[PDB]
Amino acid sequence: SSYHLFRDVAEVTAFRGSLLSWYDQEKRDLPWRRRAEDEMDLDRRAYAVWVSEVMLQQTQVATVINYYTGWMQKWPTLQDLASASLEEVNQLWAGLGYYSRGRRLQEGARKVVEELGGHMPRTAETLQQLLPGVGRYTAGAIASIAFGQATGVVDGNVARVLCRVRAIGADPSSTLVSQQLWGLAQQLVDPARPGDFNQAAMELGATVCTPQRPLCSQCPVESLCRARQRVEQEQLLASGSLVEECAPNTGQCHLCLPPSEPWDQTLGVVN
Ligand code: SF4
Repeated sequence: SSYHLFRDVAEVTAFRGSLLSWYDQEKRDLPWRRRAEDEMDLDRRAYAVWVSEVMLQQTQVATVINYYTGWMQKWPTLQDLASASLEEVNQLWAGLGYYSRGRRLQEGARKVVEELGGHMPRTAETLQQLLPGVGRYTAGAIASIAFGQATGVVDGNVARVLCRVRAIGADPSSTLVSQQLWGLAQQLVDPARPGDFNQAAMELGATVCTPQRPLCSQCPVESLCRARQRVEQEQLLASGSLVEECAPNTGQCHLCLPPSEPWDQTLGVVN
């Protein structure tokens, strides 16, 4: 409720800018990110994001690549999926884990066609209210990615990042903590590029700020990372870490390419 929040706008702005520019240059190339950014029809775009999200929920990225492409190949739109049989879905789903998520995705498409005029609802709340199995996270991913709605989202990856960035050590499954992370995400989400921001936060968690041995030296957000600052302060305190020192013994002043140490070049030792 203090040092665990983003008190100054300037900092929010720096977090957004660093994360997004890192993302624009380092993000992995994934078929759903490509499809989504290239699709100009919002209903097809939202469906494409929806499928990838359901697929990613119970399975690793590496395997979703294989299935995602084949799935969209066969059913590139809500309408196409709406008229597939249960048996066809099972075959295309085989290897993605719990089948019901897949059956539920197809029944979702069918509901959109038969009760909603084929239109994907355009807001996170509306998307959560209407589509079966679509929770707060998936609704937010579709709305921010497909529609540009400024809604922040928190999955495991973002949670790991935010817990470190604001040094939150309380049990994350706690209700107070979840609500705090969601609050942070909602405050951080970039109003102009909320989709990329969400994808960037997740990507950071998946690539740089990993469960183990995180790549803090390559992290675009190291400066604003409360956990990082703390370990840096400890590392200095653990070694004896302490702007020329020999020089204070001046009058006539010695040279300004640092005195030696080194001591690199033909100089020294001049007893
Ligand atoms: S500096 Fe390290 S702990 Fe902090 S956000 Fe980056 S990867 Fe995570």
